[PDB]
Amino acid sequence: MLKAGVHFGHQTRYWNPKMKPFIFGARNKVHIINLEKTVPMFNEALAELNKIASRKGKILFVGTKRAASEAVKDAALSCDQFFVNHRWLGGMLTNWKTVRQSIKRLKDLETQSQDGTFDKLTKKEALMRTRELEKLENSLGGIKDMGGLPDALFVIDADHEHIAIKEANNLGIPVFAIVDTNSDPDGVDFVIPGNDDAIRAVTLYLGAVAATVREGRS
RNA sequence: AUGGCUGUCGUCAGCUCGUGUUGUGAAAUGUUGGGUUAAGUCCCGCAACGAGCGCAACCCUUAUCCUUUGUUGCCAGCGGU
Repeated sequence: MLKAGVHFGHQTRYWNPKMKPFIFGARNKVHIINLEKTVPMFNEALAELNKIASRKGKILFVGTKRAASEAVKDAALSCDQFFVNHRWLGGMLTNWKTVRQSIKRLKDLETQSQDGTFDKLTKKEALMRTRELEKLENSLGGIKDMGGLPDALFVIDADHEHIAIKEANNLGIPVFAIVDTNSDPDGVDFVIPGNDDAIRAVTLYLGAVAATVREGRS
């Protein structure tokens, strides 16, 4: 489960004192996460996360910053699971009700789009409707086939995606976050002290998570 | 005391609501911000996501062309008048 890796921590600026148990913290004004603390934390997250993944649950990867996209689309979509990669709408969990009818409009407009009446009656309004499918497709992308509110939540940055953590704490959903030294372990049930903005680190990181999700009872 | 009908701010671009969130609360957000527009018009962003009344369009008329019918309306080409 342990591989020598490349991130070793980051974020000189705006570091958070609640990350003080997780910091080794030496070099050149920047903070180094104690990865000897990360490895048991991340193995625990794989443990409980595989435990809910084997109970046939829905996981909802969250990847708004770049380049977490399309790495969260690649990792969630490598499993049979769900994702948010563009702007996470304020309240797609806590009013999922209204977001249910927006997802319903995305389904009705893609069914109307590639099969039904798309060339019908107008060119301009048809262009309008297609770019409504671009907007509703990139905002409600992964979540469009969920049909429930999910059994866990896996966010890739705790301070950048504080809204989703705040809602999953509001609803009693287990939050699995890779925090950095600027972030805050709010209500993150399974904190992982890592590096949020390195693409090597998040592809290794989501590689491991997507690896352990796609083992159910099989 | 009223209904119905009317003027007016003003054909001004505004007025709200559901769900969510924030605030002890009155309330706030949405509706603000960068552009743009005749227009909360439209895009982008964003703890908001959407929806309604309004704006726009559908209506009448006016401006061009085609088809049909050609009286009482018209007379290009024909005949005499």
